[PDB]
Amino acid sequence: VINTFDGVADYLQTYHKLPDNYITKSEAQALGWVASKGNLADVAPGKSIGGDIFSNREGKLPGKSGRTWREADINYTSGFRNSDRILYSSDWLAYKTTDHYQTFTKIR
Ligand SMILES: [Zn+2]
Repeated sequence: VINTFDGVADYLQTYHKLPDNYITKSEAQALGWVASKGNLADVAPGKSIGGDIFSNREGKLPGKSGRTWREADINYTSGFRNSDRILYSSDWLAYKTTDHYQTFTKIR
């Protein structure tokens, strides 16, 4: 699976899509994923949560009309989700967060 900051970052900029080990939260729920139980690895082996729209309500990531922000989990293998996320824009900007969206730094 591609689930490293660099790996994912690089695949996105070239191919313009997340690698196939990613699924959105609603797709995972539909397969039996129960967030409170941390069972993703059981119902969707080798998948990580990724691809959902990220709000940017607190305007922490730089905006621009027509720009949409998405998120993907990084370094996830099994159990409860971690605090690692890659945030990528529709124009292929890539930012990293290791602390649950508190802070971000550019990686691409
Ligand atoms: Zn393309």
